[PDB]
Amino acid sequence: RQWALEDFEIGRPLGKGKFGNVYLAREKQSKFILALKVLFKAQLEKAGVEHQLRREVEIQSHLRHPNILRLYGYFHDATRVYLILEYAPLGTVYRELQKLSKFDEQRTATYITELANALSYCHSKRVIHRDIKPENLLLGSAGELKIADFGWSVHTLDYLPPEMIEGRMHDEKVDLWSLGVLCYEFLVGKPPFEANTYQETYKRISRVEFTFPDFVTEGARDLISRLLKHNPSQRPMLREVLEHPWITANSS
Ligand SMILES: CCN(Cc1cc(Nc2nc(C)cn3c(-c4cn[nH]c4)cnc23)sn1)C(C)(C)CO
Repeated sequence: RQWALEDFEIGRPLGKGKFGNVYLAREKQSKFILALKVLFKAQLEKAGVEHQLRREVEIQSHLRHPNILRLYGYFHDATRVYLILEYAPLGTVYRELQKLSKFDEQRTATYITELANALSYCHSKRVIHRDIKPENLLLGSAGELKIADFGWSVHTLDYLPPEMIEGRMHDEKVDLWSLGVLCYEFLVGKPPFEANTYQETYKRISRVEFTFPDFVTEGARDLISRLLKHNPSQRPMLREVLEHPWITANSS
């Protein structure tokens, strides 16, 4: 399908940022409700993101999993690039965190397992996300977690492992670190290496400097400590995470 802007009715902006915005849209003929990511050619060229755009297109159109946000197609005009995406009705895990302050162990272990299954799928197809964070985690109508924004995927520093921040060689174990950061943030309400400056955060990540509040459970402390390892090869496999006692006891 060729696809033009005239085929869609644009609704409210779902999210705003650099490069463009994501809108709720409806295809005119089918009445199909979707998410329309409107990216400006001006900012894409003046940053060299053209490759990352192709990677999001290629990866998300070819990946098919219930915990991964679908990409149905794309189009462009003189000014903009339009990505036709699956719409996630229950919004971002980021927004849910702000509202709830922090999550219980049941919600956390459910989200971590859903993320691990999707990441296991990506990793079997040699796809590494590298940008796993609450803003990129979306919720379906049954409250199921879905990974979006595969732009930074290849085959703030808050969620980045020491390998990436230090500019070293990296692999699938990057997403394992990010999962450990997410697990802590879901339970605490703030990421483990948060600091008021980039220089401070960088320092905390490279040295793996984090502490647990009293309310953090032994099993949760255990899982997080296994994921948050400076050494990439020391981080467990996704199946070891899915087999973790704290995960099997609290997940759904
Ligand atoms: C207006 C009340 N809401 C609905 C809602 C639904 C949203 N859906 C989406 N939000 C954002 C940013 C991005 N989205 C994509 C996407 C990301 N990358 N590529 C595609 C896909 N679906 C969304 S936001 N709020 C509540 C009740 C969930 C709370 O807020």
